[PDB]
Amino acid sequence: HMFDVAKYLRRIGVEGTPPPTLDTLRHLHKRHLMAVPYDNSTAPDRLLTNVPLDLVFGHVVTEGHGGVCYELNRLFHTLLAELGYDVRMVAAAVRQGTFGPEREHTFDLVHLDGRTHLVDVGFPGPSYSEPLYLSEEEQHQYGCSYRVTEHDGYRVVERRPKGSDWQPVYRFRPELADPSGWDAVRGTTFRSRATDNGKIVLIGRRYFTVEDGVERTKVLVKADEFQDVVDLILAGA
Ligand SMILES: Cc1cc(N)cc(O)c1
Repeated sequence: HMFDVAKYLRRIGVEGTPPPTLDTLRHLHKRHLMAVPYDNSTAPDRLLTNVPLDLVFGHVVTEGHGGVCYELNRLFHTLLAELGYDVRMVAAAVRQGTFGPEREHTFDLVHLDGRTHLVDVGFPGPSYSEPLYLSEEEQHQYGCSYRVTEHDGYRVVERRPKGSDWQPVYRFRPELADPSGWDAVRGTTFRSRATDNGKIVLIGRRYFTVEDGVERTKVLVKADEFQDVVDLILAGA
């Protein structure tokens, strides 16, 4: 179907058309991550400007499936722009102990009332479920700590759950952000979604959960447990 803001808000469980404020941005970001799972399982059958936005919208919103970073963050960029925000696309290199290709991960920045926020509803692993300030200052979300440090002309998103040291998530160059950047974008299954107070992630057989900053992981053995976790992730919340 054709892109429709109202249909999209309904799909992620947001009522009405809330105003273009920081509180609205936080709510949209968290609802999107809870309702729209990351899922690369059929990413090959949809491969950036040469993929019409309506095809991705149809797959994710109209049909209710998940997607990957250059699908979910591309749709969310469009939604935020239609809702009145100053939104900019930026590419990142993912901590793979080394950082991978320099434009592997695509996400968004929003500039609002003199502050810049990171927006990412399309990263598979444990990462922030509400937008981060673009700041080295430490920020706290559901018991996890976050900061955006500066190292060697890169900003680096770092995360610290309970019982852990600081972990880099990905790194990016803020000055390469682009309001129109989506028009320029060039074997294991990853599936995840946010919960009310954390995130659940399945990579191959490896099941990861974080709740109030407390992490648990298990390599799944049984087929019925595997099926149950897939259903739990893909059902949304
Ligand atoms: C670690 C990872 C990051 C991204 N952006 C995509 C993937 O399939 C895996």
